[PDB]
Amino acid sequence: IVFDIFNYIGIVAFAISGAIKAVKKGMDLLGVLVLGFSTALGGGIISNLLLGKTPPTNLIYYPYPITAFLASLATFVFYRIFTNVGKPLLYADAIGLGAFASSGASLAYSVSNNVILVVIVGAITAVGGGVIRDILSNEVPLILTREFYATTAVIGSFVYFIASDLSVPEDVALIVSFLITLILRILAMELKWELPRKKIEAA
Amino acid sequence: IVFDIFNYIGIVAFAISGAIKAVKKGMDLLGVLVLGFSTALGGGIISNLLLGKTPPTNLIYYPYPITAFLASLATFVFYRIFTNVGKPLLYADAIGLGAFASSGASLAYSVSNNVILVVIVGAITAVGGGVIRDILSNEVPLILTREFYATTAVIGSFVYFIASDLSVPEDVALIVSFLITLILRILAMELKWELPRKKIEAA
Amino acid sequence: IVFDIFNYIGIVAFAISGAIKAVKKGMDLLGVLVLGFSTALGGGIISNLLLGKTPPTNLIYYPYPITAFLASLATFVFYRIFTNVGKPLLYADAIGLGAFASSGASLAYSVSNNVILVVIVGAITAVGGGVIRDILSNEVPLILTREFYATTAVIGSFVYFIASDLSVPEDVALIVSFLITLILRILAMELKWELPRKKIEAA
Repeated sequence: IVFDIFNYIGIVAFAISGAIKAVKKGMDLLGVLVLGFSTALGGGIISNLLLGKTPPTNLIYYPYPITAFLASLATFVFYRIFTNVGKPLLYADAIGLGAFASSGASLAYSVSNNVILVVIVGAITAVGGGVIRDILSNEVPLILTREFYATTAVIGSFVYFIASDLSVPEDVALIVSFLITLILRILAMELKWELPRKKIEAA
Repeated sequence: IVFDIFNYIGIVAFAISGAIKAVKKGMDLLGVLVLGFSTALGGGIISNLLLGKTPPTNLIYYPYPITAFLASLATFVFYRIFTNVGKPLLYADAIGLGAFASSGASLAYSVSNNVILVVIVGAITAVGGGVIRDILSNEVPLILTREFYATTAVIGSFVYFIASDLSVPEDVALIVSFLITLILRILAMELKWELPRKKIEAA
Repeated sequence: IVFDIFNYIGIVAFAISGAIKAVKKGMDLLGVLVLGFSTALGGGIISNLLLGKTPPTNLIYYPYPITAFLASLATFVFYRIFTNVGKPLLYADAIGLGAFASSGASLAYSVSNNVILVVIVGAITAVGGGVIRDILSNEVPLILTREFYATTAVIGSFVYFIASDLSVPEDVALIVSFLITLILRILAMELKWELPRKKIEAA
């Protein structure tokens, strides 16, 4: 019924996180807002396009862009208090990651019963916004470099596909998908999990 | 009837401006052309996708891409004369900003009577092309950093929505929207208007 | 009948080439995979969106993303042997360039009998993936700067349009388009062809 709470925590947490980056980058108030809006809602917009769902929910359904704008605006005005809440924002981010991977995997599944589309599009909904943020910041996106965000959303999206394939009801599929994303994200944060690199000595 | 003049001034002015950036970046003739084409027509292509309008006008309606290609090509061949016409190109740019914000707000409105979609999509039509240009240039897009472009196109798009909502006829809605964008852009250029930043002392 | 061989050589060659860049950039295993996947399949995804073809083939038709993932994964595990096969990968790349320009020009043509759409969208299918790769790498895309990739795919796409316009049958149109792309690419590699730049002395 009210999975909106997890979504709204995600929109707020992702907007704050994007807005903080924008400030640290030196962007003016519009950039802070655009950075926050993209981090929280750009994944969803990309997936709508990939799936042919026009116009995109996050530009149409008033409370989502309203929330992201206010959350970004509040991070700007009160940036002194917001930038010192390190551990709580990390956990809220993990909540948004799990809500967004589940949601987008759900939307992809309703378009095709296809494991590749569902895993990729679920993962784009969760981490696509931060990729936009990082390209707008003139940086190599974080998910290509370090941490363990996108991998967890990949595994979460795949869990949703398997549940639905095994005829698990939708809402149960969402919760389990959300909860496994959240477990793997917390293991990764605390254990400092990383994917392997190639170490090449330079001549 | 012939609002095409404002559109065509915009395509030419935006192509020249994008083409100039490409030259200053060191791009070869193809990049100059791509930079000019994107600055003038990429906003429109992005909005077509957001609105589900396929294939995009700016890749279909011959005179628009023809104009942008020739304008970019002419900036390359005659880059000595074109790069010293500073103030006139700024004002032509302001004309394109007002024509493009109006047009795209119009197209968005005909898809949904929705203030958020119309304001954002109108603004993407006007400044989306320059964002592409700047990402292709490996830079943080200008609108996130300085000046007052995107804000003026936001206000212009919102004026178009309010006019249409109050039952103002379409063509009148376009002109008033275009003219207010143009007023705010000129105030901003001459008064050097900027949005606020956060100044954080580094330790 | 089996033009799949040329396509599959392209997917493998473009995935290896993208995966190599990712390693040289310092990306972790996910980034290597994303870099390879984008270089081989992102052009096609962009063209599907431009043409309204949803969901995109390269996220739906299992062997294409499977091939790109395995090709990228194999470049990572065995990066010692793969990075010393310089001349053969260049020629395989030229094969993918010709297959991808032909394919996408074909898809664009079936949507509109329009020379501008077909040339641009054909060219995006062939070089669009490498543009994504380069933006993800925080670089100015190669095609704006040097070499002769995109121009050859432009000429190849235009040859496909002219053939089809002159009532040449489809499969014959594909082969001739593919072969002329491949001729121009090889001339360009060996003769070191480049487009002109503007040389401006700095004061």
